[PDB]
Amino acid sequence: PPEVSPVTGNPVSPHYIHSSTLHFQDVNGRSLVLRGVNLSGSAKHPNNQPSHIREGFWETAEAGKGDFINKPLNLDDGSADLHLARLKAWGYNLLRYVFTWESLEHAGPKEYDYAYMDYIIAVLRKCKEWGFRVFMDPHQDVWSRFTGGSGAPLWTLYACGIDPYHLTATAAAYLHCEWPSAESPKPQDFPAMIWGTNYTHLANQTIWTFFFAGKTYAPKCIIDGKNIQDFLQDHFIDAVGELAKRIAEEAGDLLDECVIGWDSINEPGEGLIGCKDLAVIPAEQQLKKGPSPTPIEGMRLGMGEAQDVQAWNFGPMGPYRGSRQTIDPKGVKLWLSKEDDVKRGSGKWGWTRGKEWALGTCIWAHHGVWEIATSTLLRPDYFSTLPTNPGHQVDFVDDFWALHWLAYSSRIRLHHPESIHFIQAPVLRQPPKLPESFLKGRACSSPHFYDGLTLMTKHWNWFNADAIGVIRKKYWSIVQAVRIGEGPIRKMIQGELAVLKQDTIDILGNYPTLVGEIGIPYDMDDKKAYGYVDGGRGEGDYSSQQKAMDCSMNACDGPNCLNYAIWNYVPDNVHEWGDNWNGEDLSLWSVDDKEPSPSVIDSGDFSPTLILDGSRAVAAFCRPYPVATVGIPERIDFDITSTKFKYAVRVRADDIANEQVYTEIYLPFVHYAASLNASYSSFAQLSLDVTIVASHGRVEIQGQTLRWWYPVPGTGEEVYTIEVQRNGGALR
Ligand SMILES: COc1cccc(-c2ncc(CN3CCC(O)(CO)CC3)s2)c1
Repeated sequence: PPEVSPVTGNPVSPHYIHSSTLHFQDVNGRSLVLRGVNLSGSAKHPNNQPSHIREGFWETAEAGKGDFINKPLNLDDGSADLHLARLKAWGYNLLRYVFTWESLEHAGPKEYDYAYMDYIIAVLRKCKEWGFRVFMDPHQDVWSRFTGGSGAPLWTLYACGIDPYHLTATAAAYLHCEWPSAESPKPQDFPAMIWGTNYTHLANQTIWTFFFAGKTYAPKCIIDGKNIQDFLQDHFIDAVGELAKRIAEEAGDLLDECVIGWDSINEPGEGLIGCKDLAVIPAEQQLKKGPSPTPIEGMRLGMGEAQDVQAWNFGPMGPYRGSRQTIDPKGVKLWLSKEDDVKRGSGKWGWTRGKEWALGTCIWAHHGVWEIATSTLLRPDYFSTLPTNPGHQVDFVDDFWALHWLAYSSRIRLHHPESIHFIQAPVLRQPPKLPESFLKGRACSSPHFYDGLTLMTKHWNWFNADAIGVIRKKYWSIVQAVRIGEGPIRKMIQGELAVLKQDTIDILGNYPTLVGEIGIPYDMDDKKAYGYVDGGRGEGDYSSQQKAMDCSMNACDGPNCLNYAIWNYVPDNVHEWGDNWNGEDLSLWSVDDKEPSPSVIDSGDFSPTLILDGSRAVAAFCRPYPVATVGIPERIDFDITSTKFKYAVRVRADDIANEQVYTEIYLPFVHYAASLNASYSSFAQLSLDVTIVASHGRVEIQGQTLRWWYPVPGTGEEVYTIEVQRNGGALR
């Protein structure tokens, strides 16, 4: 590709990564593959405040505090060098750095935590040390920690006129700190993945509608002279812009060589935007679990009125209706009273609320959606149209999300001129058509893909379903989407990943695709692998988890050959609480599963304790893959049982191929070492006991690095293959 940047026109650094085609590319044309992890989910909450501890939860945040120092990596006690060494030893060259809006602007509006940004820069320098490519993830989950997840600082809830201490009583949000109640919390009983249902409760339904479409559906909500939409978007964009600016100014050496780009706002909520009927819950809403009130039922609850709501259980094929429970807030209203807005809201944080922003009562009824006197729905399709143009049916992705991404993208490149725009469309949604006025030949599709069944049920079922195919109207009967057996289930999920790749070619353009999140739950079968059930039988047996991860990872192999960042790597993962967030346990490594410099790891002469101890199903996520390829990757296939690894490339006449430009393949010690015994390890070093058969050219192995030289075809294009296998089968 051109030595000049398609964004700037300026010449490119020798470590520039080209993202102008369907694949990442270096300056010498080699097609790059980026595989790593998300680091880390531990940075979603401050120090000494995991999701299940309510003590100190509100008091610190109301004090404007937010101690996120040493999360994800502790730079004080030297633990960071070990974790990074373990990730480089696993063949990973990518990191999705997680940070949240709360950790940057917790003190107050435009009161930024520069000490934490300096910490982030310090961690980013260490990842650069280790040769990791990083792209930043502005992370959030159901808006904020205080609405059940992570992301926004506490004052943003007050910014929308919401009383944070009336959330549980109105069912506007389920929090792990206050489940099933703030009076008698039992966070051990927190249902599986129920936190995600918060997107469909009143708090997230209100805030997200304010965020993306405040000026359209809540024009009466003025704060500091501007609508709540501009107030929340500008503050978040400015906060992320501050971190980008401090990186470019204080440590510009990190841009492009280490920090290659920036992701969009992680998994944004759609609020009530596009709701065709507030009286019902659409059948296309994939996720329903627990008490699931309809929008109007959630609004009536938000006004302190009792409702009898559908209860949903998650069966073997999606949610299904169960109980019908009565939620009785006993008059407690979600909405902040004006007196409390003076003491804790507007007057506490230093903004002025408009005259027509009615407090203490439901803001949507104030816009005529329903009448509080009769509790009768008035405008059921209010969120399906533009009030200013009711003939226009709204689409959340095209009409509102894309507008936000334009504002966000311009601020990123303002401080990171060579930033790659990692575009993360909303969950289970195709990306929109975006102008290349903004993209400028430097972008990557950044969708998330999870085996939804395995994630929601915390089991590796003998069955599975083509969820994407059902969404995209591929089947006359939904039973056609069901697959049974590993073979059919693996081939099916690999076909779902292929549809994510076709969304890039068809909508955005010839840009790479990178699965920003993928993974499997480790606390499967009631934490059986942790010895919690059946008298401890099955402890340390991660066979169920291994096949689940092998499926999702193989789904990115095959003809896809995708880039991805596994979710996640939580350095402080424990069996009792998982990743210390809403009962999820998706981390590859934990201290409870126990029992160094860059060049030393590259030579391969390290203890196998590093690549084995503390890991779970390491055979699944530590896979052989081509780091750089002369040509274009055609197909990747890996089999854990026999360690056989076939790789096919497409080589052309104009591909550059000499002895300093070669195909690089990573062969892990986890599968291909002569032995991983710590006994043998103290006396002898690790080395690849492999058999290589290449259809073309020359090979060479050092440590864990395989090099493959081959001459380009004289005419047209051809396919070269290479096949690696450990001598004698799998390491037993
Ligand atoms: C077959 O089902 C599918 C298919 C494609 C995509 C998805 C999801 N995309 C985002 C999801 C939820 N997110 C929230 C956070 C999470 O808990 C990690 O922290 C898990 C990921 S699912 C599910």
